[PDB]
Amino acid sequence: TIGFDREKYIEMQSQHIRERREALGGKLYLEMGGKLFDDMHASRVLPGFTPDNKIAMLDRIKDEVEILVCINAKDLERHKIRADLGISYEEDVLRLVDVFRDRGFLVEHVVLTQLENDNRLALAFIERLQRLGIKVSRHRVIPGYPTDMDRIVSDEGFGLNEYAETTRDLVVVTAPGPGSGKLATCLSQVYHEHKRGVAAGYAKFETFPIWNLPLEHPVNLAYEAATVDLNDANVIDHFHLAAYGEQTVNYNRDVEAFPLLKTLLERLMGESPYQSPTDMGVNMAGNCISDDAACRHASEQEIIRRYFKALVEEARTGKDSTQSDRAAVVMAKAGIKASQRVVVEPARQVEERTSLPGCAIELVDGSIITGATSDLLGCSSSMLLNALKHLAGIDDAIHLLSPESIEPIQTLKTVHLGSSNPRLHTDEVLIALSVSAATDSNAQKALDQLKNLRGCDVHTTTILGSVDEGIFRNLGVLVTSDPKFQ
Amino acid sequence: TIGFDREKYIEMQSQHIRERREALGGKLYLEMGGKLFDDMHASRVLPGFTPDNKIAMLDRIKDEVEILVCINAKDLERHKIRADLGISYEEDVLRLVDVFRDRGFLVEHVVLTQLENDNRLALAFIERLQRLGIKVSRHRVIPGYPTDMDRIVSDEGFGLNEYAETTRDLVVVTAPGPGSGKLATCLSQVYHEHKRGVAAGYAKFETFPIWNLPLEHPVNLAYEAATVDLNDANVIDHFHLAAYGEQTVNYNRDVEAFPLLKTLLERLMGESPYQSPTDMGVNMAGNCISDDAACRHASEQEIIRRYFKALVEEARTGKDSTQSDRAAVVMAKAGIKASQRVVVEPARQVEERTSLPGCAIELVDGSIITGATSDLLGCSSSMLLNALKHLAGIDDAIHLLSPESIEPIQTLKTVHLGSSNPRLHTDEVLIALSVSAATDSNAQKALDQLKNLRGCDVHTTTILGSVDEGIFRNLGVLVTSDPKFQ
Amino acid sequence: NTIGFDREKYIEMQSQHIRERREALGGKLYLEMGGKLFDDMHASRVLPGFTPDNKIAMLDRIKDEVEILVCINAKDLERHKIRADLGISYEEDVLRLVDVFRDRGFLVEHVVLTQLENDNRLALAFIERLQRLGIKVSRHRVIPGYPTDMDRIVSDEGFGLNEYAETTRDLVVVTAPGPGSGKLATCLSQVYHEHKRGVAAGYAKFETFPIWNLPLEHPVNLAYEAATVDLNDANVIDHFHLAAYGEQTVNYNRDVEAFPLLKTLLERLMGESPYQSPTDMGVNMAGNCISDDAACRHASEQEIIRRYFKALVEEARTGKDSTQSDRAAVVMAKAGIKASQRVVVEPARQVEERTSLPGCAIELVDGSIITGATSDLLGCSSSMLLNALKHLAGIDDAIHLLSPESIEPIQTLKTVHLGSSNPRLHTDEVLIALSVSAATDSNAQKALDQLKNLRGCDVHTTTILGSVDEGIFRNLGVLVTSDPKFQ
Amino acid sequence: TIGFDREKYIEMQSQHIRERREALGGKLYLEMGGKLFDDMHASRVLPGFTPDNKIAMLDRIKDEVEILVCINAKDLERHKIRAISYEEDVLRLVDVFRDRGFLVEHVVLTQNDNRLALAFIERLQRLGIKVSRHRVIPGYPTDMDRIVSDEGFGLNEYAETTRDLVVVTAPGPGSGKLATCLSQVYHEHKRGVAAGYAKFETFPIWNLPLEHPVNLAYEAATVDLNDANVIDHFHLAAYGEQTVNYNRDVEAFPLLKTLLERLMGESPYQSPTDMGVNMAGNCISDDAACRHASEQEIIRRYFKALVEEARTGKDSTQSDRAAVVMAKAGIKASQRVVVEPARQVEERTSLPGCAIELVDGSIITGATSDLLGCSSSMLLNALKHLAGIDDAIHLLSPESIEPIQTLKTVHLGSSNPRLHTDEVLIALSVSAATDSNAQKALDQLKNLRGCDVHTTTILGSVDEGIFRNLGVLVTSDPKFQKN
Repeated sequence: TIGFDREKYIEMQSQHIRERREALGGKLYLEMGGKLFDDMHASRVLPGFTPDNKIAMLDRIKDEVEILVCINAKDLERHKIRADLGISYEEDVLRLVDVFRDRGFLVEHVVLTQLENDNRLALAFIERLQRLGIKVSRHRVIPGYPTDMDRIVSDEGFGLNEYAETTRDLVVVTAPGPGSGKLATCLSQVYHEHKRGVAAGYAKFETFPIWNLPLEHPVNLAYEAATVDLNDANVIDHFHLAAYGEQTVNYNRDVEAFPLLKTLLERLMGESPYQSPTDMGVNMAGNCISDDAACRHASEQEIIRRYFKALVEEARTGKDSTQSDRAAVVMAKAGIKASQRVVVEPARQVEERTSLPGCAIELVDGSIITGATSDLLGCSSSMLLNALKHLAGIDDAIHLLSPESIEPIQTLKTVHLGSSNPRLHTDEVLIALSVSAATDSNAQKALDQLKNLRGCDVHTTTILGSVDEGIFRNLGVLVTSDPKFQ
Repeated sequence: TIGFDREKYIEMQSQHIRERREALGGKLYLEMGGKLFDDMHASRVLPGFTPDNKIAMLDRIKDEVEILVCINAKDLERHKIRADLGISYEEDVLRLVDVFRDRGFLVEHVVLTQLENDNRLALAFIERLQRLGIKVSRHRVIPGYPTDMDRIVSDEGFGLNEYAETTRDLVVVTAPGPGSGKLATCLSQVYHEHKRGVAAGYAKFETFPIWNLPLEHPVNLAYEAATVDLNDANVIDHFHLAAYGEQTVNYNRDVEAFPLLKTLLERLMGESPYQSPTDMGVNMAGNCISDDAACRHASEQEIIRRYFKALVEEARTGKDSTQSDRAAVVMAKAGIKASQRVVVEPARQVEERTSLPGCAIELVDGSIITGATSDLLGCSSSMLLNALKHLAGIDDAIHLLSPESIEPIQTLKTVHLGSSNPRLHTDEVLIALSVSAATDSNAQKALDQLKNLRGCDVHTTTILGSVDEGIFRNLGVLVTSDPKFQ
Repeated sequence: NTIGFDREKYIEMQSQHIRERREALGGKLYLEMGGKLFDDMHASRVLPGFTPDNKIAMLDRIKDEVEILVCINAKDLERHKIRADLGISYEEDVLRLVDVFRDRGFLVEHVVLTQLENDNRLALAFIERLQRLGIKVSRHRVIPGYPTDMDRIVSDEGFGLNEYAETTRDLVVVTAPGPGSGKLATCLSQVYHEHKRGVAAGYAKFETFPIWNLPLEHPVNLAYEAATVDLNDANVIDHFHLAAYGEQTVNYNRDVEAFPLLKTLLERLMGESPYQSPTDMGVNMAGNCISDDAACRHASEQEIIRRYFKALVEEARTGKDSTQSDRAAVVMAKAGIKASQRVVVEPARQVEERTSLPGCAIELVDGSIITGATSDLLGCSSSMLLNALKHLAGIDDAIHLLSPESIEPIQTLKTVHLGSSNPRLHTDEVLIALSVSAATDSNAQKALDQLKNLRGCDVHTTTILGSVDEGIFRNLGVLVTSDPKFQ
Repeated sequence: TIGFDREKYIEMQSQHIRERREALGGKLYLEMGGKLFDDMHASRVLPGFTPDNKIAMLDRIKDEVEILVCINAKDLERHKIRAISYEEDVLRLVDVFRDRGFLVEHVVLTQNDNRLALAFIERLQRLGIKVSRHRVIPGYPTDMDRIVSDEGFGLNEYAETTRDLVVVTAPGPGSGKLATCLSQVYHEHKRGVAAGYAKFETFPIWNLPLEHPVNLAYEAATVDLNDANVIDHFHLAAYGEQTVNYNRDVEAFPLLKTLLERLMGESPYQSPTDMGVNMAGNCISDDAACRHASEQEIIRRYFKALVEEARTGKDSTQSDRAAVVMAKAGIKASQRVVVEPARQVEERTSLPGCAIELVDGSIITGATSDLLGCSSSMLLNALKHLAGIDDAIHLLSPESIEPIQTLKTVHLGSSNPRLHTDEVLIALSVSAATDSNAQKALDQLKNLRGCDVHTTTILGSVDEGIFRNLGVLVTSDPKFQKN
């Protein structure tokens, strides 16, 4: 079931953004915190929110939007790798430039922040961006930032930065990751705009946490589960509560950094338009939840997944249990147990009764199908075949794997590869199923059902090898594992 | 000036703790967070709270109290030191026993926590404790702490720990500092006492932050200025707000650790007596403010002092400005500027017009007295003599330093100690003053006033050496400094 | 597969020389046997003719004169210290050592628990598990002044608190799951307990590398330095041996620095010092059994190159600085070699330069260089394998051996069902497709028969291989190097 | 006692440098590794070697040499330091060399568009030093084709050095001074002028045994793990004679050797030893005096490591290493002659103890009393002995002591009224105006330079400062006083 109104969000969020820039005098510099194109978390947590949803929102107001990309000069020189896509910050900029241009957005400004020694790596980067039509501004390390208010709002502070001559009244400031100077750029650009007589302002866009959902709401709790540091931990926005008497949710980093930002905005704009970091924000995501219970369920399931993710990561690295302990605190605050992920206990029951690794899946149906380790099959392979048989309406005692589709694999494994265990992994079972599908109707009926395993939850009692992890990712199944090896 | 009722505090706090044990069955383990004996911060921040005020509170209920002292075993084999006193954690345990026994408190238990039997330095400390007639209980590392509730509340958890055979019904649990396992000791004791049929409970005692003072109160802000960690930053207690609808102050570390703590108390006691970390506490200090203005002023001044201490500390070590920036945020939340410390600008004016280090003091009187660098005197030495002259009513033109006292020190430094800078530091000026006082009456009257420099504020435009900082420490003078060397 | 080490001479010589050492030390010897015992793969690649189990096969000549003793640090039990080479604990490694030695009929009846104290109860749980398995277990304690205080150790307060192991055979080989199990300290204790009993006993060490009678700059010794992560096991000239005898020998930092302090410890337990150097202390004959120096030199020079690339890749995977690869590049210089001299390197990136896609190359046992390029159907490693198997089997290069009856169901699975726009086949699924093709076609069967002849062959790839392909090359016994680059 | 011939070093070392350029055709670029001014280590280890002995060596051939200073680009921006910064140290080297009258007109910038590095060029030219610019090479040691070409050494600006003996030095290690010499040799060979390279360093000494106390003392003075002395196996396989070099240079030699085969036609050197020019060991006059002094230094380094580990809370890595060096020399910590007398005082009194050894050889001790700290007691007793004053004489007047103690107790709230080193010396100075004995004692403060001291507890900053000013070498047992 779906609990987020995608279309309302596109209309409401983009309109709120437009309303904010009118209130700030006609031009807006908007800091985007987080992922713009691939927010899989938000898609699992707010069912109906597409991974691309923030981009589809901007798409509605595309003709009023400019994209500006920030990048730290140290991140160009350290060759800082972004963990998600596995590329350098340098390459991630160019990838952001053309992907926005693919979908028709105006991108003509890259700001190079924290520029120290000018360098040769950076010189080679400026001209590479000049050939692609984009003008690149040089921004400096501002003396006495963020405390020396007199120095900052002066030509000895923000005046050191080259002003990016933006064309449209709504500038969307984004970056490969944190530490890129987005806020600093936004505030610098506002300063220069005020020197030009152009009334301008700053605001922030972030999907999580949701200011107008309770701190104890599963959606907000699931965000805490998706985060590493205490800096990201949700708190009551005490600035908002002192000013208005209304309870809202922000987080440690932005609450800690607000008082210096408020002073900074006061000097840049006469008085501050914001009493709280809640006011500073622009997020309409909470107003577009169309089924609260569905989102509660979805994000409670996200929390449990995060706990097992952390345990498996800790087991692989040999790290202490910092991350899994934090996720357990979140579980306690949500009032949920790990048993509430319905594939956990049946998978363990299989391992109990067999003394061998176990496995369970929950179909779209709702049915729990398990898998067990045998001579022929590993438990995940066994789980796959059993699930495929169930939603193909195939009888439980029907074999759908030819002997001559099995023999060539096991012969290779034992005679040529020297494997003492002839158990088939998830990849080799699927191959043997696909070979069986040449002559068997049952096997073909089974194969056609692989596409229906998307979004389904799986628990295993042991940590999966690289092969099984691969296949389950390709089919789009969400896997958790008990943190044990084989 | 006095803004805190010491006597009311001793009555109210002792009574509230008594109420807490009666409400919890009749036996209480009370964790004492913070300095117990020389809480200088509290004395500056709450004029009327004495450095020993917590002990004077326990003195009211001396015959009902036992002291239990915790020490982490892993702190011994790192030779962890208490930076305040310049002694090891190991020597501080022996100190805490001695000073408590001198005041007539019953102290007979030391709990050594996190003990692994390959720690030869920790077991050497055990026999060192046993020969002085101290009972030593051994506490171990609990696997699955703090998440695995079944493991913790069992024989494989708290049942691993030895039991402190406590005589009195109110057990005050203290340590040389954080990480000593006070809380775990309290909870282990409750487990072992419930097994023996005795009703036992846990509560916490901390002076700061003050739960019933607003988050934006200078007293609570001063505490934030005294901290070096995000973990200690003040947050609204959201558990308390959700449960009762009343706004109270707590902080990150306890708020994050509360959900697992609450569950732990339920398993230990049957049901939880506490819906919040606020409920868990016992602090009554914020009901004992007799003058709000005096406390506000005192703690505003403290915020500025902390800001200058961080700036200096970063200059000595070469660290970045994280801590001083954090104090500036607190200055912003209090709505105060560094200039509100009255000794800052006069000291700076002395430097601005001499091109040499300057120095200023505020006497109890309110008078601002400065000192300048000369051929004979460093600026702090010069400031002292000027201040002593002012307090004693000695005319400005009078030289209270005979050339028979000055000459031997100069001849020692240049001829024998080979320094090229012959000007005197504060210690050698005070020696010269004391030598002069044997024959001169004015010098003796000046010496008499050193007494009255206690608690006065000082600013210098240059960082002091160890000697000068030592002398000001002895005289109880509160020194700040601009982050520059000579 | 060219032989440069005389393994029959070694089994004769080393056994005779070890036997000659105990007779010169009285009649009893406690021999410290460090390093890899059954699986010395490094020594098999560096000294061609040396079998991985050559140290054990040496003892199998004299097995009726040999008793094995297994040491274990008792503080590695509570710590749960694991041997990284296999994947089990130091506890279960002791049992794994006992039955693998009893397999070859060695008399094993003694286990020594060093660093034992009464406070450890998992340690005492292991004592009773071992007594039931049939072995006598002796208890060894901690010594407060060890090793720097000579006075406590000798008399009672040190070795007097250790339990004596009543060994039947006159040569006792002292073994442990890994470094730091008190194997040296056990050896010295048992000599003391037998000199108190009347029997003249002694201590010696069995190390295979570094080889003492080859020069410091010899590629064999250099290969061992290339194999070292720590800098404490760096090869040095034994200056003690140079000062005492005038002959230049090779030892290493750890034993050389331990020697002053250990020489005083020998005198107090035996009377005089039988050793004037760590070289004297040793017993290694492997240097005297090189039949072809040029073969050993070449084989070890190739090993150095392998270590360089495997460091580069390890740094590329874990995101670390170039510490150990720069170190491995220095020993490359000392040998006077470069990465080009691994003959499969330039051919592989010639493929990459002319195609702009990942490249790959193998050297066969016959000596030929067989390359592999990335096509639409195949990965470059999969391509290289099919090409190499064709050359080995005498099959014409124009012959397709992969039947589309075997190709299609994999391809159809990957694209329609798995949703991958990468229709390329890795080495595993190619070997599967070759196995299915072996039914209808006899050409695929003839290719599958020569996977056997790939053990020992060198491969270079221009890209860092995945887990699956590297698993397949390990299983085939193929020695792979890679350039530190991704696709 | 003197075991090193100072004047002989000045001649023989400068002469050997001169002969090296004659063997290498005519012009020499000479790398100076290590401390050039104020080498206090070499002064203690080779008694008679003055701290400025290397500067006085160059001073004899002043009119034949040119000082060239190297600085790495990366050392500027991180504010790289040594106890001020690398920033002002090039500005401090140049103006201190010209004081004695050396020719300094070249600074080479090692390791393009930089904001503070283009402005550092203009700082040099405005105060009279020409500057060459040297770039980073693709493949630093290994790629032999890229170095000896236009693609590497061809990129660098040639330094127009006047004199035929160029002393190449730097603020510290890793400044690429070796790479400068090799580039300069390349640039002159293209100009027809024959040029060459050699390395100058004092320690380790090549013609002393590996385990000689002097060589061992250098290992004891270094923090890095990969800085051990080794036998020069290159020299051993080539000439058959046993020689000492170190890890860093022995490791780096084969790549340096192929680089010298290209940049000079034939290989000039077969060893790191050959590469060297050191004559220090040929100038030792009393081996036993140098053996004794460097053994004492080893011991000092051990105690210094122990005290530093106790102060900082660090692991015992550095002190264990110095214990290993002691054992390599076969010496105990007790063999610092003032160690045992000092802890005998602590054995009897149960209070911190103290011992000095005078230039005489006499061991004078000091004890904790109600009036005096043991360091202050030891001082007065040592000063009495040196001045020929009887030990029973009180050289401190009651009117000098009283005002200090009254200040500490009555006014500065102390429990402990006993006098520290600085306080006893003020009292002695007050007493010197009235008493001849006190003045005769103060006179003797100059004769404490070089004297060894062991205390049983770690000294405070005040007491440590006093002994520094006097030039006293203090060692302490890693214990603090009871608080």
